Amino acid sequence: STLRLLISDSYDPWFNLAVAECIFRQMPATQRVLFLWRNADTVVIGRAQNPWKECNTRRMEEDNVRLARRSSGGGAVFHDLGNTCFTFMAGKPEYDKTISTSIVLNALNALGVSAEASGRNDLVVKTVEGDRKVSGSAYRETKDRGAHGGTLLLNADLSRLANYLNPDKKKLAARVTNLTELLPGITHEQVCEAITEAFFAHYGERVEAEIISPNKTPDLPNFAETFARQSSWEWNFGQAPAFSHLLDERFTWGGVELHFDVEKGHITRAQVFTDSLNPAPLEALAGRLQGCLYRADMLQQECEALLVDFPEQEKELRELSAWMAGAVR
Ligand SMILES: NC(=O)CCCCc1cc2c(cc1O)Oc1cc(O)ccc1N2
Repeated sequence: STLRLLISDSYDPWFNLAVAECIFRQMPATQRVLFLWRNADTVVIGRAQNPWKECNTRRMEEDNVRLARRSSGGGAVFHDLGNTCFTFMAGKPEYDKTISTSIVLNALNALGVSAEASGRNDLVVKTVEGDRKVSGSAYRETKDRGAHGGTLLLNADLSRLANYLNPDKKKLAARVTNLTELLPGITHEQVCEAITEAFFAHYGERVEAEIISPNKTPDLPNFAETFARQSSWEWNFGQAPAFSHLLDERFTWGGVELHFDVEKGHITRAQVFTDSLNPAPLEALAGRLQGCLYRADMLQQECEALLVDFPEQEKELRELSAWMAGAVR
């Protein structure tokens, strides 16, 4: 058919995320996919974040919370079973982010809630007490496809993210509602059905649900390998950075932490972390700092030898250099 419907029966965040990843990069862009899942207690971090800084790893071990690193940039989110997650994927040029949005909107209204889009990534429900945000989401796009992933708040414990994150000095000095409040009784199963029907209605087509779990791996290419990597401690946590120097700042487009050693006046190793949505140029910068003379003018030279390779991140990259120029010497 033209449709693939995947329902996870597993609360394993590394399995669920593994599926979202295969859908986006492993699957062919021939079909249209809806994946619905939920996670047990998990902190999800952007791919370039330092969880040893971002997260209270000790409290996470105690209270039994998993850490998962996603392949996209950005900052950290907390998930419990009170979150219902979705991902839509469709090949281009026929796909756009309005389609998935309209489907979730459809399901929410069908469920009994007066919902509409607020800006790009948010869905809000209209209330006499005002707009309530019930859903966050993110969009990822390719030459051949677009993907829309997000979470709905059914009965999430909203006081939990604080327990599992460390205070970020420079970030601080730089509404949200559960559906069970509006629909007492709402459940994961009901939301999944409603989104599924709205999915089928829009496309004018019906497929059977492919129920998937680790006990029973899904019909996806290179999944075994993707799952093995996603659930690996080396990927999610990785070794903590142990460097002598640290340059850090909080910009409007993300925090940056530049760790490095200096020996004989030159950088002998470096590592960058960020919650930026586009870490790639920061990664490239770290690569170019290897062996660099530890001097302001020099840090700029390497940081502007990339501007040509990262046109879309021009502004940022120069908030960067102008920062290294005043932060070093
Ligand atoms: N609220 C924040 O600080 C998030 C900033 C980054 C935005 C972003 C978030 C997510 C994202 C992409 C993205 O660009 O993908 C996600 C996948 C997931 O399973 C669970 C959670 C996420 N979250």
